[PDB]
Order: sequence, then structure tokens, then C-alpha cells
Amino acid sequence: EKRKIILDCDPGHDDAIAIMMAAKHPAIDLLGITIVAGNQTLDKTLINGLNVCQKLEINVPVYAGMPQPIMRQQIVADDTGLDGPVFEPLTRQAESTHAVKYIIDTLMASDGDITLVPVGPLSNIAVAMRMQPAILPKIREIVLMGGAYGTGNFTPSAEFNIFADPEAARVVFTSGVPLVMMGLDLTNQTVCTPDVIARMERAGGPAGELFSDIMNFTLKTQFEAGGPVHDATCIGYLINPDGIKTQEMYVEVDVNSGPCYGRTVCDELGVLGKPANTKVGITIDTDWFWGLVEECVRGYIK
Amino acid sequence: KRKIILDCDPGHDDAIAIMMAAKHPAIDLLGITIVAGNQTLDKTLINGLNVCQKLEINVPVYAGMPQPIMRQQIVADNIHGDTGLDGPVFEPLTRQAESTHAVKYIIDTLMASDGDITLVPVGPLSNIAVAMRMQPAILPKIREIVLMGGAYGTGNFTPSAEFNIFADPEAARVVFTSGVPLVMMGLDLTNQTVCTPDVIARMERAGGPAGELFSDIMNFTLKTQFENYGLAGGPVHDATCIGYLINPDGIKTQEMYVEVDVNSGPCYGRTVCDELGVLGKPANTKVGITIDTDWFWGLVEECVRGYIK
Amino acid sequence: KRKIILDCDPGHDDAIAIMMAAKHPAIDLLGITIVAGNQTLDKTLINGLNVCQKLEINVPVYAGMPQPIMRQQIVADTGLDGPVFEPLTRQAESTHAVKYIIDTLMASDGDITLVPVGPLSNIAVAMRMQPAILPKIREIVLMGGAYGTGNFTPSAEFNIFADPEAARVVFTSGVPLVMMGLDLTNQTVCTPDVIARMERAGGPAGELFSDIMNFTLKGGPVHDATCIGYLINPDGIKTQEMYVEVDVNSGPCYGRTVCDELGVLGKPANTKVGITIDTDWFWGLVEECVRGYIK
Amino acid sequence: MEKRKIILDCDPGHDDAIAIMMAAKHPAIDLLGITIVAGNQTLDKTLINGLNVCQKLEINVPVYAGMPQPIMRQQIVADNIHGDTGLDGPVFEPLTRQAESTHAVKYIIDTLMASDGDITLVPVGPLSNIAVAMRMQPAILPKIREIVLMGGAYGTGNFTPSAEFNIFADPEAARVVFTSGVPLVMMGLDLTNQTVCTPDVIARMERAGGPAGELFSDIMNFTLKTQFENYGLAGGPVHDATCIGYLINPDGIKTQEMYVEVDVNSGPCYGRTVCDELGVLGKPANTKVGITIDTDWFWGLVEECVRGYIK
Ligand SMILES: [Ca+2]
Ligand SMILES: [Ca+2]
Ligand SMILES: [Ca+2]
Ligand SMILES: [Ca+2]
Repeated sequence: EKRKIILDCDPGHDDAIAIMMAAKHPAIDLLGITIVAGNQTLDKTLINGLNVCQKLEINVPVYAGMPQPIMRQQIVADDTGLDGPVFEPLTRQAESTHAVKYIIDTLMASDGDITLVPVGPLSNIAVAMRMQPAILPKIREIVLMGGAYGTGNFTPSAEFNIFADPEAARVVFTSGVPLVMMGLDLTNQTVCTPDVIARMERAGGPAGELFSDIMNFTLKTQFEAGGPVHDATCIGYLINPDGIKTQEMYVEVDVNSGPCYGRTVCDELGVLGKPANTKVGITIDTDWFWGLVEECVRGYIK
Repeated sequence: KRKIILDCDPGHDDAIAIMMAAKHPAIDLLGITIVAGNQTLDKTLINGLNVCQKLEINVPVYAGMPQPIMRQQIVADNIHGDTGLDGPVFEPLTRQAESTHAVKYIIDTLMASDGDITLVPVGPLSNIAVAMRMQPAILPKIREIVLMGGAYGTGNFTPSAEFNIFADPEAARVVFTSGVPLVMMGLDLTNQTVCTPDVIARMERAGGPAGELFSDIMNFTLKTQFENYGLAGGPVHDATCIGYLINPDGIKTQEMYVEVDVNSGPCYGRTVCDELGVLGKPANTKVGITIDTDWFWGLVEECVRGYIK
Repeated sequence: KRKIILDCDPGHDDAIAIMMAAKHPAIDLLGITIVAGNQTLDKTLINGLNVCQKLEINVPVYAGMPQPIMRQQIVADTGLDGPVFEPLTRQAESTHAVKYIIDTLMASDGDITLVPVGPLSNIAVAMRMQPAILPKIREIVLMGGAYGTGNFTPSAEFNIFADPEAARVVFTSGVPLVMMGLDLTNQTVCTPDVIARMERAGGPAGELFSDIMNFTLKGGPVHDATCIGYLINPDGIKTQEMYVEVDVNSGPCYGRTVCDELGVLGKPANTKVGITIDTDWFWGLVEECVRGYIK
Repeated sequence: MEKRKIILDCDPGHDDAIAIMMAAKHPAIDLLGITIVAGNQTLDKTLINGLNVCQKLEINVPVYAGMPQPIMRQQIVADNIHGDTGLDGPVFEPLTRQAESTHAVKYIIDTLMASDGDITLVPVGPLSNIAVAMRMQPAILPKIREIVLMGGAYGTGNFTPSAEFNIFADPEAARVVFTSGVPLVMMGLDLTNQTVCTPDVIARMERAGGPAGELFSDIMNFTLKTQFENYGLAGGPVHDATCIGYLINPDGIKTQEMYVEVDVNSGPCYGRTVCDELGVLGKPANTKVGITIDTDWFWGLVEECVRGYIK
């Protein structure tokens, strides 16, 4: 019944919303959290992830992974990477095991029922895949936040997570594992408005205060009217996939240097005649989604 | 009147473009130049001459490039058939191409002009690129280039690329780096011009040589455009360029910095359009976003009726 | 006699090529076509006309492409410093070099050889503008490329680097190709004693040779003239048949001629690649041509 | 003299085995550990091969299994040169030893981090282990004294006209190493091809005898045919052992400092080492590139090491 997951992330404000949902909903069994460099350097995203788990009292092990992409000169986005909420001094620590080894070991010892949920650059995932290719058949599915079939964000062609490590993305998208891609085309619709925030503030508790603190800072909500929560859609998809419309496509990652480096090339119309390798997100029911967020928020209320 | 040189690879929608351009009082069609594309040049030349002969259009037609400037040639026979213009049946051809090569004609006409001519390429950009590199003095003489090509979203021939650009990406790179004012009627706009059966019946009602030819031509691309790209009618892509020159207020554009990707691989021939301006580069193209199809079909009927005798 | 069209971007050593081509009884120089390369076309044209005027070479000269077919133009640096020319009175023909190349090949009996010793822009455009010329070309003997180290970059020789897309056209044409690359041409080092010898021979061509090579010492190579040597007597130059591909990737090998020396790709050879030259034979030939100009 | 500490990373592999033999015996070298990577064959096979060599020569050095695949590209092997086992030729008794439990990448990281910066890495297969260690723990970069690697070519490659096998097998990994900023020495084909092991050379080592002599002959007789048929070589060069030679006495090898860039473009130069021989790019050199080797010196050294194992 519960879907077992390993959440790989680079917190990151909206990774934090993903952690919050994943750690609470009865439909999800969050086994571990693995951290990768992305939004910021690994030292920072690690601290950010540990801070979220400490504040929400989430008792799930957190593992540090790759501090660099597998080949390219490292890029970050844009002080911490998660300003807004107030955190107390960090007393919680990472596990000693490197995230790549933890991913490999856990998959190898499993009964093949674990789903990987990458919502940062794909560096940890790619290194685990090439270090121990025996994990490939043990992965049930990969539900990732990344890419765009239309316009990207960091460049016109590329979405940040893919652009941060295109060669790692190429590994994942050529793995043969069942893939689900929550790309910008879908995530940009899942718009957090002042009403959504007010709604979570009212529910309250640790999860409600955190969501609000993150999004009030991020959307500058004293002023003009909202913006997206990308990574959390992956969690939503696992809780109820009927809330998200997908389309099966053949997707290829462009690792050419030049104007399409890190692009996800999606064969929308099927002109290449190749078998589809990815379920690509098209539209989301935002009424359903926000209801789910509030639900997860309420799960933390003592 | 806007003076134009119409460069094309007829081609079903090319033929609609010719028909409009040759008739509307707002356009001064100086010449038609033919390039290889939808089919080989021998065929696109015959196709262009056949259209002009049937509609009694007395404009000179020049043969240009039979191959792209660098890549291995591809054709769009899956859409436009074996002849490149399946559907209508024409009388034996009495008229012929001029002796001057289209590239030389383009160069000479621009160089002798007062800088008021617009180029309207609706096939691969081979003729345009060769003319540009053979005589770079034409660049400041070109008022504007209004082209059918590219896509800021999904392509047709590949997921990344629209046929005209894919057929000669290096030529496209030349045009898009020329510094001349560019308007791009890409798939994102042109796909909105699907010509369904009721639209065909409209033009048959109008009648005359141009209504009959419109019907003969667009009935063929109904099946092909549906089977290949899932379209509810054969869009009429190339004619939107003529529409734009007649009244640009019918079409919404957005200024963007556009780059042509000439990398071999999954985005060869892609028009990369900076929709959101993330690169901080000055825009070099007016990119088509939406078209008022009520206005546009009215315009097509207007032009069709011009041929009633 | 081998009929040729000499396509060039003069250019100090292009000038030596013109001098040999226009005089030797084994060569029938039909026309000279000019391309941008060493310098912009305005300058290479003037340079070519200047050489023909001084040597009294009565061959028509045609202006061709002022830019490469796709890339941003590069030059190497008048583009022919050394000799002093009188005021220029010779003019280009009105016909564009690309049209002249097309027309001359189409009206020929298939016995003409193209000799490109600059960027390949004129050749590529003529090939794509009228593909019917392809079977009419007997051979193409070009100066360009390197199987080992380039000059302008580690990977690329200047003529190819100046228009890689044009080169890709020529090397995928199917026409018989001979490549005089840097690996061969760098061996043809003119020494002060080679110069002194052409000086002793004397006359206009000997003075020109001396003025050009006393300069570009500041020995050193004569690249483009090896193509003319090859046509006069191919036994002087050792070649090896290879499958050659032109890399048009942006990055560290843009414009590289990738030569399959050991045949590991299992593709049929498309190019006779120059390996070594007999410099004794070659310098003798240069002196021979110089003497053709004494009155 | 002072011993140079090394970690030998390899994909045995015929010349790999010669490299192990020299490294493990010469008093100028302190062989800390051997790490194995996929390359000549799949990792299962190159691991077995490496263990077999150590067992037969009684080399008591830990061996660690590393990357079974390159970091990004579709795997290729060199079975054309090395046979189906990856080390066709010699016979080996059943294994009574095994790989250590620690993954080679973690071992490389931990050993460098705990060192005093005096260890040299010697990669003579694809660079996959080295690249993953570098990106997993960038703190190892200043700990590495030097990297002396067999790979690349400034002229003609082998596997393709442009690329040498080790680089071609993992071009992205090579790009990591060549942009690391660590002092690099490149024993490329241009130098290593000069070490063709003709029959007279093998007979010389057979004359020397003992376990390393017999094994030298059993191993190098196999690449004689394969190197001729594939590449036109007069003997199986002994590429990987030149790296060990370089560390024993660098004066036996001439190098030239160059700026080297790895081409990761798909197409005809994928995996090429582009070497700026003439310095036309105006970039600082990042590699000492091998030009020529004194083969009289080098074969003397091989015999010296071979004679080391005589009982
Ligand atoms: Ca994230
Ligand atoms: Ca068209
Ligand atoms: Ca030249
Ligand atoms: Ca090896």
C-alpha cells in the first residue's frame, strides 16, 4: 500500500516542502533523505536539509552525497538557500555513510519496491547507477523534478536541475528504468497564491508555519501575485497520480556544449518512432494539490 | 505597397502564399525565387511555374539552390507528396524559368534598389544565405526578412526542429546572425491556421481559378498533416507571412533573441528562442505568438475573389 | 598538359604557385579565381592582380567569395609584404568566380583539375549551386589540412579552419582528392641558398621569389606551390590513400582534417594524403619555372 | 634515492600486468595498493586478471575493485587486443585471494586524505575511478603529488584515428582529470608505441627466467598477433610499464610541457587529447607529454625487475 521512497534533494526552499509532505503522508514510506549539491554547495544544502528535519521533528536518516557534478564546471543558482524560517542551532548530523553507497546498498538489499525521487541535480543517481549497475532492475520507478519540454528557466533550453549536471541526466534518461518527469511545463502551474498561504497559516503547527515562512519570504507577500512549488509535485504524484495528467514520450538529454546544453528533448508528437521512456507531466489539478499540502501540514499538528 | 521577393519551395502552402502575394493591392511582388526543399529543385521549379501559369500570374520566376550549403539533402515528401504538389492537375507548362540564377537575381535587385524591398523566405534558407555571403553589401539594403520557419516549442520534422530550418541549419545560422530585421512565423503560430473542410468549402463557394486550386491543393494535405503531426487540418503556414505584411495587427509577435543550433545531435536545426530574456542579449527577431484566424481567413477569401473574372 | 583552375588567396606563397602554374609547359592555366583568406577579398584580389601584372601573366582573374559560407570570418596576419609593385592597371573580369568555375566545368570535356590553395569557399558554393559539376572535375589537388599538428590551432590548418563547412562539402564530394597538408608542406623549407640560387637564375620571377622569401623568413615553407609540383611530376611526392573526415564541431578540433592513417574505421579512402617530398627535385623545378620568365 | 609511493590503477590487461610486475618489485617504488577499473574487459574479468598476476608473482599488496562502467558513455571494451578473458596467454592456479571489501574509489579518497601529500596516482586504464574520486571528494586534489598516466596521443590514436583507448573508453572522466589542476604526466601512444616487444625481447626475458620471466613471455606472446593485425605494430608495445619506468628514472624519457584539452564532442574526435605542441593557444601547460624513450635503458630496467623475482 505505502510507496517506499528515497528522497534525493538539494534544499532549497521547495525541496523543504517536498520533505515535509514525504515525511508525513500515510501513503508514503520515506526511507531516507540523500543530499546533493545544486541550489547551493553541499555544505549548505546539507545544513538546510538537517535544519528542516530538526524543526519538523522528522526522524529519517540524512546522507551527504556528491559535492560536484560528474563532469561539468559546477554552477549554483543565484545566503543559506533557505532564509525566511527561523531555525534554532543545529544539533542533528548526517550519517557517516556516503549517500551513493547508501542508495546502492539499500536498493541491492531491497525487494525491488523502492522508488527514487530526485528533486535536485542527478549526480548522486548517476554515480550510483554506474558504480553498481545491478541497482537498475531493483528500482521500481524514478519520479524526478527536472527538465522542460518547452521553455527552460536557467537558460531558454534547460531547466536548472538538468543544466547543473547534464551528463548525469544523460545516464538517468538512458538507464531503462521507468521514469516520470515533473518538468517546468507542469510545475509552473502549481501556483502558490496568498490564499493558499493563508490556508496553511490557519491550519498551523510546525509544517504550516514552515510553509508560510518559506513562501511569504519567497513571494514577498507583503506587496503586489504568487509563484511555483516544483519539487513537491513528485510527492503528490506518488500519493495520487490521477491528480496529474502525464503523456508518455521518448526523451533524450542533449549534452552538446552550446545553446541546448542540458535540454530535455521530448518527442511530443512521436515523430522519431522510438519507444517512450518517460511519463512527462502535462497538467495538474491545483485544487487537489493544495488540499493535499494542507492535509500534510495538518499531520504535524500535535 | 510593400515590395517583396518571395523565396519558396512549392509546396502546397507555398502555392497559397504565391496566390495571395500576387493579388493583394498592399503587396508588390517583384519576383519569385525557387529553392530545393519540399522536393528537389527540378520539381519545386515546375510546381511554382504551374501555379503561376494556372493563376495567370505574370511575375518572373528564378531557379536557385538545388542543395543546402553543407548538409546532406532531405525532402518533405511525406507531407507534400511525390511531385511536391499532389492534388491539382495542371495544363502543359508553356512558361519557363528566367536564365539568371536566383542568388544573382536577389543580389542584383537588392543592390540596385533604394533599400525598400523585403525578402519573404518560406522554404529552406539556402538561397538567402548564399546571397548574403556572396555579396555582404546586400545586408543594409534589405528592409526586413519575414520568414516561415522554426518553432520556439515543438518542431515537426524532429522534436527540436521545423523542416525549413532542419533542411539547411547552416544557412539558417547565416540569416539569424545577419543583423537584418527578422520576423519569424514559426510553428507555434502557423499551426493555429489549420484548414478544415468547412474552410475549403468557403473558398469553393467564392470560386474562380483561385478557389478551385485552393480546394484541389488543401484537400491533399488534410490526410498527410493529420497522419504525420496529428493536425485537424493542413495548416497554411507560408501564407501567414503574406498576411503579416498586409496587416501586422492581425498577428501578435514578441521580440526575442533567437539562436540557431548547428550542433549535430538531438537539437540540430533548432531555433532557440529566449522567451523570458534570461540570456540578457538584445532581441534579433519578432517571433509570432498568435494569429486572428477570423481576420486571416477573410484575407484569404479577399485574395481568392481577386481572381474571379 | 594538365588543365587547371588555380583558386587562391594571395598570399606570399600563393604568388609562388601562380608563378609556377603560369609558366611550366606541363600545366595549362585556364584561369585564376580569388577567395578571401589570408586577407579580405579586396586585398587578395589586388595581390593576385599585382603578381600577374609584374610577371606579365595573361590569364583572366575572377573575384569570388568575400566570406566563408557560415562561420565568422578570420584572417591570418596587405597580405603580401616584400616585393614593391608599380601602380595596378590589371582588373578582374566581371564574372563572379563561382559562376566562372561552374560554367567552365559544365562546358568542358571533364579534363580540368581544380587547385585550391586558400579556404574552400568558392569550391563549396560552386559544388552546391550546380552539383552537375561534380563528375566534370578530373581531380582536386589542394593545399590544406594536417594529419598531425595544425598551425592556426593545434588541430587545424588555416585554409580549413577559415571555412570548415566548405571543407566538409569538398571532402564529402566524391571527387578524386589530393591533400597537400602541413605534414608534407612544412618539409619544403626554403633556405638562404635556395634563394641565392633563384637570384642567380634571375629575371622578374627570380626577383619576386627572392623578395617574397627574404621577407617571410622573418628557412621557412612554400606550401601552395607543392600542388603545382604534384601536377608536373607526382613521383616527386609520396602520398598515402586515406579516409579523411572534416570535423565541423565547435570546440578544440573545429576544422580538423581527421585522417585514418592506419585504416581502423574500415571506410574506403577518399583522399591521397601527402607524406614526403623530394626537396632536391622540387627546388630544381622552382628554378626551372623562374627561368621561364627571363626575356 | 627516496621511494616514490604510488597507487596503481589499471584494467589488466597485458601491459598492465607488466606494470604491476615492475611496480611491485623495484626498490625506487613503494606500491601501496592496486585499484581495478573496467576497460580492456568488464570489471569482473579485469579484477580476476589482476588478482591472478599478484597471486602468481606472490605480490602481497591489497587489490580493490572500482568502477564497472564509465561515468557517462556507453561501455566499450578492448577484447580485440586483449582477448575474451582480457589476459589471454598465461595459465593461473585457482585464486586463494580476493578483492578487499572497500570500493576502490573510497580507498583512493581515504588514503590520499590520510596521507602527507606524497602519493602519486598511476592510472593505466580508463580514468573512471580517478574522476569519480575527484568529484566525490575534491579535497584530494591538493593531496595528490602527481598523476603519471598511460593514455592519449598527440598524433594518431589507436581505437579511432583521433583517440587512444583509455581516453576513448571514458572521455568525460578524462576531461575531469585533465581539468583537475594536479601535476600530470602523459605517456601517450607517440612515446609508448616505441616500446614494441618483438620476439628477441621476449627471448631475453625468457633467458632471465624465474616467475616474472616466464609470465612476461606467456603474456606478451599474445599481443604480438593482435597488435600487428589491428595496428600494424612490429611487437606488442608495452605501454603501461613506461609510467613505472618514468618514476624510477625520468631521465630515460624525454617529455615536453603542453596545454592539453580533452574533446568530449560526439563525432570524429570524441576522446581526443588535443595537445598544443607549438604553444599557439597561449595557455599555460598542464601536462608533461612523452616524446621519446631510451629503449636500451628501458629494457635493462624490465630485466632488472624480472631478475628481482628469481628465487
Ligand atoms: Ca530542488
Ligand atoms: Ca514552404
Ligand atoms: Ca594560400
Ligand atoms: Ca591498461
